[PDB]
Amino acid sequence: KVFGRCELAAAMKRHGLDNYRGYSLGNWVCAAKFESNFNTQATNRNTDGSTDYGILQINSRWWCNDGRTPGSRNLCNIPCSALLSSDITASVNCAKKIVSDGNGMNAWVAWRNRCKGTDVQAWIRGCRL
Ligand SMILES: [Cl-]
Ligand SMILES: [Cl-]
Ligand SMILES: [Cl-]
Ligand SMILES: [Cl-]
Ligand code: NA
Ligand SMILES: [O]
Ligand SMILES: [O]
Ligand SMILES: [O]
Ligand SMILES: [V+3]
Ligand SMILES: [V+3]
Ligand SMILES: [V+3]
Repeated sequence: KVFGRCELAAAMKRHGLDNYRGYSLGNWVCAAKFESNFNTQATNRNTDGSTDYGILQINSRWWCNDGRTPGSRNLCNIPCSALLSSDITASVNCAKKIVSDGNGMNAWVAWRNRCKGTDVQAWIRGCRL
């Protein structure tokens, strides 16, 4: 599913991401925009052999099981395929564990490089949430 900007903001807020670990909703929408262009089916192979999955490009190196990433963990206890669902619950629940892991949203390199420090409220501006 390719979410609209406001549609994803509303869903992320309903799922508890708004101010989760202090990160305002715009941070999460911005990260999703640059990680997946709001496409739940986005997948990208990393140079290390891991794969990023879903709207928040969660990596099989640590967070999910895809059966093809040697030496990896599955800290969210889920099939990476669950991160591609039109329903963002699995991606949100796993993102909550990732963002609580110590480096906050810096875990998302696109967030650090393209959202961090910017006017992220612009991502939820005008939205009926
Ligand atoms: Cl915001
Ligand atoms: Cl990535
Ligand atoms: Cl694996
Ligand atoms: Cl933080
Ligand atoms: Na894994
Ligand atoms: O919502
Ligand atoms: O990644
Ligand atoms: O959901
Ligand atoms: V990657
Ligand atoms: V649901
Ligand atoms: V709502």
